[PDB]
Amino acid sequence: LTLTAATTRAQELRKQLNQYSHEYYVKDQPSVEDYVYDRLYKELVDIETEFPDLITPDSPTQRVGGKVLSGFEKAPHDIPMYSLNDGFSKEDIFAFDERVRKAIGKPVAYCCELKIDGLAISLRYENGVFVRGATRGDGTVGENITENLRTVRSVPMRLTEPISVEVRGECYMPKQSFVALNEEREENGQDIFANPRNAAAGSLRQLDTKIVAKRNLNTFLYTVADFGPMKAKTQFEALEELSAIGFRTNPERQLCQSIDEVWAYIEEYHEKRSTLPYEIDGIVIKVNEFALQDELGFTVKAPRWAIAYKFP
Ligand SMILES: CC(C)(C)c1nc(NCCc2c[nH]cn2)c2cc(C(N)=O)c(N)nc2n1
Ligand SMILES: NC(=O)c1ccc[n+]([C@@H]2O[C@H](COP(=O)(O)O)[C@@H](O)[C@H]2O)c1
Repeated sequence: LTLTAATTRAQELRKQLNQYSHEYYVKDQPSVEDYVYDRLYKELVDIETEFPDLITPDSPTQRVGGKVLSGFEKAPHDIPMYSLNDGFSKEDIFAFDERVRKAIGKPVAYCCELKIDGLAISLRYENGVFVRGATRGDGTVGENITENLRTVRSVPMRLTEPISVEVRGECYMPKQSFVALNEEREENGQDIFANPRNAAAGSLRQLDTKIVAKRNLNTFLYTVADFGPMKAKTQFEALEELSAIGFRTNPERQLCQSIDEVWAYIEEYHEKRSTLPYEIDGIVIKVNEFALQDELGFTVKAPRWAIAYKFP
């Protein structure tokens, strides 16, 4: 195979393999059998092995990692990553709704989402290319964990549309992976992680990306730092749009027109809790209309337009 032929073929393979990866990791619904992906993946590895200059950032072979950092550079969030206000009872939730109606002056719809137990992350894309991955940190300054996030399979290295946007969401470790990891640590005389949240946080703190690539971390994106590039006008629309551009979103969301529907949602997933492949510590209730979120604003700690109902 000539360099000229390999150059063209490599792009074809990346394109095809990344589409399969999108279906498998982002949609959780593969179209082809694994052996189909494996054969094409092997073909690409052979090409890259022969002509290493053909290796690119969006090549699926880079998911295994390789870089080892000495430490993490600071990662500023010019648009702050606020925290969430907490609610602990049906009372707190209805009180929240009352305060929201009092401020807005009319009934308001809420986009309800599961509160994934993990770590909040921020992903920056420029012209569709993944350029920065960061932890929330203290809200205004986090850690630059770009290299580690390159190994997180559900994180796209190149979006289909060449858009420049910074999306945010949760990075977590599914229950099964958490269990297996702790067994592995027990086998190697290491301290186990107390919970999936800690396992995810500890994994993203590792400096050797090759180790992180093996931690089986996953994601659920739920917001955008700057809605400039995007068209969504409500949170529910934002979730659909995040999915449209290539990110993994949680399918269990629900738009509720009343606080009673909100409470019904909470009860529904409070029972379905144990059945999910990931842990959740509550429900996040968000004023759906962005125009109303803007009107409500933020306290110093968090937005006034959202509240997290924490499971007892
Ligand atoms: C954007 C707001 C403030 C309303 C928000 N903050 C969360 N956490 C605090 C940090 C942060 C700032 N920017 C991105 N994250 C959320 C965590 C979850 C979850 N744990 O699943 C969720 N579904 N939604 C969340 N929504
Ligand atoms: N069927 C598919 O579309 C698809 C896509 C990505 C990974 N996989 C499988 O995931 C596993 C890990 O492969 P990667 O580390 O290359 O992501 C393999 O068993 C592979 O076959 C399958």
